[PDB]
Amino acid sequence: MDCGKDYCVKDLSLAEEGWKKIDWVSRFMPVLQYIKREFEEKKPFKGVRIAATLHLEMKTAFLLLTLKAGGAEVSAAASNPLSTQDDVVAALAKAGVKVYAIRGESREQYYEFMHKALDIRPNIIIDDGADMISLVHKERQEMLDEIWGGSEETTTGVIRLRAMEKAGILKFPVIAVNDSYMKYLFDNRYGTGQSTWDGIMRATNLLIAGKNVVVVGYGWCGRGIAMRARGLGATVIVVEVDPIKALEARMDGFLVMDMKEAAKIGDIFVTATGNIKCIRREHFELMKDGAIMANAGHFDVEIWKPDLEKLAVEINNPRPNVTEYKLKDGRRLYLLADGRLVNLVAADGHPAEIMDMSFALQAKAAEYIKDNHERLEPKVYILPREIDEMVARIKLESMGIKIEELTEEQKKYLESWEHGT
Amino acid sequence: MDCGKDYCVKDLSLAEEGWKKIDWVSRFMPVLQYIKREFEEKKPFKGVRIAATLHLEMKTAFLLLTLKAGGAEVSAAASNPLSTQDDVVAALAKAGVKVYAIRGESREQYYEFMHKALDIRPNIIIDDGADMISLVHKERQEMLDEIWGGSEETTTGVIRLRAMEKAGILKFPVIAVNDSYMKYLFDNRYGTGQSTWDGIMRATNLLIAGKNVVVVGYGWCGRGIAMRARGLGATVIVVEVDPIKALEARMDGFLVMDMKEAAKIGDIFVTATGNIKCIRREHFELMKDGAIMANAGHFDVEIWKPDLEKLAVEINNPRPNVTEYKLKDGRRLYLLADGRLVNLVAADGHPAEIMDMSFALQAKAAEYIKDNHERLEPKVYILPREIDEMVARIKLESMGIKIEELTEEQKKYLESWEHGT
Amino acid sequence: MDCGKDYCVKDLSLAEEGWKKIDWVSRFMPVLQYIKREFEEKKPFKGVRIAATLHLEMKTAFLLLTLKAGGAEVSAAASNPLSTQDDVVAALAKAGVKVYAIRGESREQYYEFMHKALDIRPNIIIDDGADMISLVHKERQEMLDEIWGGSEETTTGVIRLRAMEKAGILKFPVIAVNDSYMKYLFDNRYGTGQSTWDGIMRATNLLIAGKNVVVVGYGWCGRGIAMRARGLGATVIVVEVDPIKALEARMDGFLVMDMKEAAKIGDIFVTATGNIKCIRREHFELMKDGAIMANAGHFDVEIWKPDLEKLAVEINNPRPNVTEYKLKDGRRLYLLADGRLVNLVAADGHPAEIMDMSFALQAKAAEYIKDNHERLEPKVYILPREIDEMVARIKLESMGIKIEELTEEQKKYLESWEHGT
Amino acid sequence: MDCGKDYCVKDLSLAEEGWKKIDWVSRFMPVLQYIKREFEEKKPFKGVRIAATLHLEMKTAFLLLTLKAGGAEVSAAASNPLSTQDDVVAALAKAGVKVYAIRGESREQYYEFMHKALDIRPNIIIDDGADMISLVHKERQEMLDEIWGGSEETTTGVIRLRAMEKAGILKFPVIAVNDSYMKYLFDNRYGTGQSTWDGIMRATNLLIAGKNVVVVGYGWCGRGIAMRARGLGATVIVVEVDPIKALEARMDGFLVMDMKEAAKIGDIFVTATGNIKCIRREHFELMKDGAIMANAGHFDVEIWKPDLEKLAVEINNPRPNVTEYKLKDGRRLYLLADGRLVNLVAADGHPAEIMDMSFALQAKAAEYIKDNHERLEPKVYILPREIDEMVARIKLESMGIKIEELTEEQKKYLESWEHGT
Ligand SMILES: NC(=O)c1ccc[n+]([C@@H]2O[C@H](COP(=O)([O-])OP(=O)(O)OC[C@H]3O[C@@H](n4cnc5c(N)ncnc54)[C@H](O)[C@@H]3O)[C@@H](O)[C@H]2O)c1
Ligand SMILES: NC(=O)c1ccc[n+]([C@@H]2O[C@H](COP(=O)([O-])OP(=O)(O)OC[C@H]3O[C@@H](n4cnc5c(N)ncnc54)[C@H](O)[C@@H]3O)[C@@H](O)[C@H]2O)c1
Ligand SMILES: NC(=O)c1ccc[n+]([C@@H]2O[C@H](COP(=O)([O-])OP(=O)(O)OC[C@H]3O[C@@H](n4cnc5c(N)ncnc54)[C@H](O)[C@@H]3O)[C@@H](O)[C@H]2O)c1
Ligand SMILES: NC(=O)c1ccc[n+]([C@@H]2O[C@H](COP(=O)([O-])OP(=O)(O)OC[C@H]3O[C@@H](n4cnc5c(N)ncnc54)[C@H](O)[C@@H]3O)[C@@H](O)[C@H]2O)c1
Ligand SMILES: O=c1[nH]cnc2c1ncn2[C@@H]1O[C@H](CO)[C@@H](O)[C@H]1O
Ligand SMILES: O=c1[nH]cnc2c1ncn2[C@@H]1O[C@H](CO)[C@@H](O)[C@H]1O
Ligand SMILES: O=c1[nH]cnc2c1ncn2[C@@H]1O[C@H](CO)[C@@H](O)[C@H]1O
Ligand SMILES: O=c1[nH]cnc2c1ncn2[C@@H]1O[C@H](CO)[C@@H](O)[C@H]1O
Repeated sequence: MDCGKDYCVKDLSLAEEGWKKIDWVSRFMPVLQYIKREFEEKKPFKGVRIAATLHLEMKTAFLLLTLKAGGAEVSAAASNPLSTQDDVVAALAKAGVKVYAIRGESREQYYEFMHKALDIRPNIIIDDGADMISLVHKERQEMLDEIWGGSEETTTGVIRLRAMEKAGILKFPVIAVNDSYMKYLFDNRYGTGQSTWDGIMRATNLLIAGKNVVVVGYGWCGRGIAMRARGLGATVIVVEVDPIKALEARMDGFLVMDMKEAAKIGDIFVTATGNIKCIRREHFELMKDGAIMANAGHFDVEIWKPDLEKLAVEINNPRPNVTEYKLKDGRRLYLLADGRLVNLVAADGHPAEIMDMSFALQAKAAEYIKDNHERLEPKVYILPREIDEMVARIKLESMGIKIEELTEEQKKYLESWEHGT
Repeated sequence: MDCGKDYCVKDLSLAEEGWKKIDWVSRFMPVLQYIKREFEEKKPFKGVRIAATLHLEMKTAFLLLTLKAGGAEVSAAASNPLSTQDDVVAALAKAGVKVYAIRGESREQYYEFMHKALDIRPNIIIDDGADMISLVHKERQEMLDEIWGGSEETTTGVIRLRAMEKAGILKFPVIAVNDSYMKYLFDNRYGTGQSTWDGIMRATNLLIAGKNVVVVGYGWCGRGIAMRARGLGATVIVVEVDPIKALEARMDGFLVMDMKEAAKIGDIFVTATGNIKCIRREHFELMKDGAIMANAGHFDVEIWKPDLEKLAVEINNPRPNVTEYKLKDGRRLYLLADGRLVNLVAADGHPAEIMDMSFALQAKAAEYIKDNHERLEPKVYILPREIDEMVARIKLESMGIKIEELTEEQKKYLESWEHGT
Repeated sequence: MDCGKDYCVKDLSLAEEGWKKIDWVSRFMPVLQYIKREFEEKKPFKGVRIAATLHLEMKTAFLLLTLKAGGAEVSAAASNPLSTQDDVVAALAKAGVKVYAIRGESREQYYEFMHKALDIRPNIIIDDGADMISLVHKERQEMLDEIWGGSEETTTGVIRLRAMEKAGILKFPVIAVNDSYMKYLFDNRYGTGQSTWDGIMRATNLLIAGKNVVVVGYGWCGRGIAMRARGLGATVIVVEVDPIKALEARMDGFLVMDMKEAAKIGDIFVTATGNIKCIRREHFELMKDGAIMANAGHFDVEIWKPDLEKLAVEINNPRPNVTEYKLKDGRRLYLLADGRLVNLVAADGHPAEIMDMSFALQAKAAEYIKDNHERLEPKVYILPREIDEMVARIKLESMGIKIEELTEEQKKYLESWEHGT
Repeated sequence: MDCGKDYCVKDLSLAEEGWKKIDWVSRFMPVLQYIKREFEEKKPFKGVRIAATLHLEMKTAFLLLTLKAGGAEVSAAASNPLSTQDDVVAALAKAGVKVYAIRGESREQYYEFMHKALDIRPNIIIDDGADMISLVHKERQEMLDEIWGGSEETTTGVIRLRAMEKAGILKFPVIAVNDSYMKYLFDNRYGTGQSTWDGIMRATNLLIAGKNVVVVGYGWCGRGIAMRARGLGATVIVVEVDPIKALEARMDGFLVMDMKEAAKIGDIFVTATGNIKCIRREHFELMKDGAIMANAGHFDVEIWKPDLEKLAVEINNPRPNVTEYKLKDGRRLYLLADGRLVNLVAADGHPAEIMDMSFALQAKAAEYIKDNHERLEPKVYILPREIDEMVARIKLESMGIKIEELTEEQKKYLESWEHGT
């Protein structure tokens, strides 16, 4: 309703509560605070314009204000129509961030707002899922030479960007922030493990313990979801298409079976494949009455909703973020968060300390593009490992943890080859 | 304020949303559904009057409607001023339950409303914390002879009632529902373990993994909170006064230390003692900046608020359910949910499937008083174990689990002595 | 071969290695060391004669030498023909303990040696499984009036003694050492959890992780076996006849099914029921090729060997403590330790620190009978809880652990009833 | 000493018991059985000569017999003097494998025997630790041109060989078997995790629950040892020099601290660094009386023995595989297995099912060298991932596990970029 040239938000008067959310989580993001203190002294982004597509909650807002405190002019659009937190977005507009996002946006508004954030003519694109980078190449080619580079936050976006590189139609360098150690080993695994179950408990008020929990995919996200489910008392069943990862899951104490077999016995289904149609018609037909389904991957195509809609004679909404599909035989299957990332739609996303480390890497990626975009080709690059090591050492210092250091004798010993028995 | 002779609630128009919540959780309470079916067929509480003091959310409402469906006239009052959900109690008033409760109500309203609930002149009293049973004994002795018996839901209430029995002031029989196997082994341990971290994550959006979590008390709630804290990645420290339970915690993999030593290193403190002043001035003086404190016990006297108030130079409110106490040296200590039951005040309480089991026991305890009050004494009794076994068997059938049965040969072997080596 | 009036052992020349085993574990039994220091100063067992039936390994030997250091004259027979460690027993004979035990004893030698230990005419009988107490009543009635009392170490023996009491034919008081908190919460649960898997790994050199482990019984032993199996990476399936314990196992994250269903899928079967014929013919007929079976209960009647012998066309012994039953269709099923307690026959029994606490209670039980046998009836008694608390406090002191103490205000608060909201 | 031109073993009569052990573990090695079947049908190593340096127990023997069954002439030498099992190597000599190994052999015999194994003039060298590959390069250059290539089994050996490649002294290609997915993710983590505690329990008979377990190194072995220590009830502390891995350990629930601080509080220390002098004088000076030390790394230089010797006033041997170092103040520190690979020297090594996977990779690496040596360079290569996938798929079939397969639609989606929101 408060919609103009410089922003489009639901209600500017929600800003006071948004500021409190941003201030609260920033108390627990020491790595990004450390970087912000530097950005304020050196203003490395003076004159630089930055367009961002991220999940617009209070940790994201602190990243954007950090970039703004480094002197950047910043625009923002939502990365998912339903992950936007309206009060936080109101606070970003009052701060001078050109943010275009209303929670519950239509698909068309999603793209209209993404285009409005692009109007800033960014030198740097910060993206989560690669929609903005894809949109620039497909509908806004008039500004590619202005773009120094982009960065991509999540696995599904990195896969899209690499296919763009393979097809030769990527036109500027992108940093695969998702591919950094301090990202996928912590965000994808520990962050999703906690916040997926946070979201599922919040939407349902159901018991995890003594449930058959079916985790589809045992990559970084899935093994984190499986680890925390087990930690909450569930019997965990893992579905994989990779035989090495299936054996890993067995060795971790989990049942491994295929999707039809898992569909007969699961109580709670969570998808984390990054793929399309992992759960479709013939799986829904086998599910027990009252089964709960949730998706943790980036796009809502992992649980195939049109198959659910075709099976159902009634579609009801008994709770916020719970869609009920009632089948011909009377069975009711429940889909959480409309099949979209359950941690960000039913809850508050990853915890503050996790996003601290991811978004610290995003800030260093943006600084990396600024400094090196002339040396880079239109390809997908990974940040140098020294940036991972810097982030880890700042985190450990803020926890009061001191680790052993290699002695010079040890350094020589590991580089040598004559010291056998 | 919508308050007639029959009810007193915040806002009757909220009732539609309370019904949805009640309908939702009831789909996942099979044991109580099974009991509700029989109560509707046989009407065993026809002409019986029941007054309840419970935490007034969804699952409590389904219990109260189950009793009413069995013929009972039911009155209800809050067990904690801040656990009440205003939309659920609006639905209960519309349904004919004489409920007197407003979220946030004053202590004076808490007791005024408890008296209004008692105006029904009950035959059975269902209590959570033993205030209502204590109130009849202190201010409403004119209806003691009408009361068949009471039932107590929680560990703190059972302790009070056995102290009343030891003192000779208990005037009618009391069923200690908390002492049933199907209660304290499931509700107190598995329920509290999950819902305590539900509430803490909900209030703070902070990471549990890699935190020092201090759990005070290693009784049934304490070991549940510890089990799930560990399941979520935390390093757990247990503080106990019972030496056997301290050893149990060690063997279970936890650090054990006293409260001063734990105060210096904890990031998150959770009390589960049912005692007074477990965490007090000298502990607050030792905690790290940004320590987070939560109480899982029934009364908010475990973390001693007045000592935080005396220590503080400012008291701020950065989030819902987060009080900030700022000390002279700039440290900020955070108290969740005002030091009250964090699972019920910052979240939705125990999961539906847990309360299904607890409240099935409450329904049966009410039936047990109806059928046995004429041959019970003014003492504290425990439900016969056949009822625990019935609740467990109904729950197992609803899960599709079929267990082995003792053969006659095995029963005779277990009662013999001549079959050694 | 070295067999006389005062002892019967395999080889006296093994004593030097037995002494080393006894000295080693005694370094890690501080509670029994504490008690031994007292026994040496007060000699409370001067003139007292003690007959013991225990598993004759090096922790048991230290208990017996502790009793001897208190001035007791001590005899000993094995509690299982196959748990005796010949070198330890040689060391006991050189110390003056009248020990009659050879590893691999026949059933008849087992009883002939048990009778020889009885020839001491004991005032106190220390028993594990209740064979000696049963033998005295059935074949050695000429010495009952000399016997002050007995104590019983394990669950299966306590069940036998209580049936003896119910039949009115128990003739002296017995202490149910197994029923003490510091016994079944630690020995039965944590001790058996570790040492069962110790024994199974040692006999087989097989991988626990990624196996279907079927635990029969979820009492104290079974839940300890299940907990450690899961900790070693196994998928754990629990078989129970108690619906409450079955639900507990579900809530702990384990699969629960009946024995036929478990027999089709288990890779490793462990029995811990204390019952007869939990695994019999129609379970063996469903087992996968190469299934491994082990028993942790006291008697070898839990896995019904005669059904295995009838099914097999060849019975082979591919490894020590592995019996191979080859079936008509070519399947091979492996029974460990001849179906006898796998932790004590395939390995070294419970770890030293666990037996420290159990055998400390056994020493205090013997001292309890000495001091109170005149006040006691021919019944089964449990040690007073103060002895449990003493043992726990000595253990905690030896670990360097200090616990919180209740303040006087807290003591009053927990005994009060007027402090509600 | 039974030593001809063709073998040198302790005692040929032990062979019957070695065969039983070999036959036993082979029943549980399905992947290697599958490969053995093909090797016998196709005889791909006919006329090929193979020299191996491995830990000579049962599973190693089945690998060597598998190679021989494929037509190979096989020689073998010990990878560690104290990991050799004299009965197994007796069976290998009887079978025609030219094995030169005695348990406890001197360092001079270790190298003499390695030279005897090399007297076969091998075409393929299979190594564990890279001594044999290092020995050919330093003392036996007269057969470098006959050698097709070598394979390295372990992390320490791969480090040495890549240092030889970086220095230009490597003269023939080398397969880093340790770097295969089906190796380091299973062998190094799950295998070492189980067999390290197998060996420690076997040597000490002490309780793991409620101990402070210090794990030095959080690589693949270290995190396996930590995972299973926690699974057995211990409080685990990780010591690392890598800051990312330190953070991983925290998030996994473990305390992280440096080695001096961990030295003061550990009860059990386990090194898994592959480095030198991780635990040294100043740490021994800080440890508690009765601390137990064990090494899981390939060379016994992680716990620095000479510093214990200088600190000690007595060195005693209270148990097999337990050295006692008594210090001036009476403290006794215990070193297990002489500081060598505790799983192999104090127990039976990794479980059969783990070595099945590792040694299946060795068999295929030997086949890979046979088929590709004419187009490889003097470099360190990793086996193609198709072989890892083949090993994992054979293992899954033998477990009865059927996993889902990527549809063609899913493969095309994973390679597209236009399908966003
Ligand atoms: N906050 C969040 O919810 C969050 C955080 C990080 C990543 N993600 C999203 O999660 C998804 C994956 O994250 P990752 O980092 O785990 O990817 P990853 O590639 O490590 O794991 C993907 C796994 O899915 C498996 N898989 C693919 N199709 C499958 C199928 N049909 N059945 C079973 N298994 C299948 C693959 O074998 C692979 O192991 C992506 O969409 C990523 O964007 C979400
Ligand atoms: N939040 C919920 O929904 C929920 C659920 C069940 C019970 N409860 C409440 O939780 C509390 C405990 O329930 P329980 O069933 O665990 O009781 P319990 O007696 O099982 O456990 C209490 C433990 O606290 C220990 N303790 C007492 N004072 C202590 C101190 N000063 N320092 C350290 N340890 C101390 C005691 O030794 C005892 O082991 C009660 O108030 C009960 O009503 C709350
Ligand atoms: N060192 C050891 O190996 C060791 C240590 C302590 C006790 N024990 C022995 O272990 C056995 C039990 O020990 P406890 O203390 O666990 O007994 P417990 O009674 O706590 O557990 C016994 C369980 O077995 C279950 N059960 C009985 N028959 C069953 C059946 N047919 N199928 C499935 N479950 C069945 C019962 O429901 C009960 O829960 C006894 O024989 C005891 O002597 C051995
Ligand atoms: N016992 C077995 O059967 C077995 C099995 C596999 C590997 N290994 C041996 O175990 C060792 C490690 O194997 P990996 O595969 O774990 O190696 P790796 O490199 O995965 O892990 C080594 C870790 O040690 C850490 N580290 C190095 N020096 C350290 C120090 N001074 N203090 C603390 N941490 C330190 C490094 O940071 C690294 O993370 C190697 O020697 C390998 O050959 C033994
Ligand atoms: O609370 C959050 N704020 C911002 N980004 C988040 C939060 N939680 C997860 N992600 C990010 O969302 C991506 C999936 O689209 C993941 O890569 C994750 O890093
Ligand atoms: O969601 C809930 N509804 C009703 N009661 C609850 C819920 N969660 C916990 N308790 C109950 O509160 C008592 C402590 O005062 C506990 O006994 C528990 O059974
Ligand atoms: O190492 C040991 N020494 C002596 N007794 C033991 C050991 N391990 C277990 N038990 C005891 O054996 C009983 C079963 O018959 C159990 O009660 C246990 O306490
Ligand atoms: O039982 C075994 N037999 C043969 N090799 C083994 C066994 N257990 C571990 N290793 C191997 O020893 C190497 C360290 O030197 C590890 O790489 C591991 O694969």
